[PDB]
Amino acid sequence: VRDNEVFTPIDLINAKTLSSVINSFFGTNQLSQFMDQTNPLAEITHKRR
DNA sequence: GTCGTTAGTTGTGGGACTAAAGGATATCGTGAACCGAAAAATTAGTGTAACGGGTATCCCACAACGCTAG
Repeated sequence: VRDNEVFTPIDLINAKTLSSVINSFFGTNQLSQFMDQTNPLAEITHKRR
C-alpha cells in the first residue's frame, strides 16, 4: 500500500500479530496445562507426561 | 429387440454414547476528511430592622389566715 519513500522497517512490523498467537497457545491450548503443583513428584510427573 | 419391475446391494445421511464433583482461559490485519450532534461549563443578575397595641404560648415564683367584736 505504501508508495511514499518515508517508510522504514519499524513501521512495517506489528508485535500484536505474534503476541496474539503465542498468548493464545499458552492460554487456551489443551497442551498448555495447569501444572500439578501438589508436591515435587506431581511436578516431575507432569513435566514428563 | 425393448421397456417397466423387483430385489439386493451400495453410498450417504441422521442419531445415540452412566452417575457425583468442578467450571480458569484469549481472542491480528487501519483509509482520510469534514460535518453534525448534544453534552457540558461559564457567566450575569439581586440585598433589612424595629416598630404600636393585643394576645397565643413558655419558665418561674407564690398563695390557697386566723381571731375578736358588734
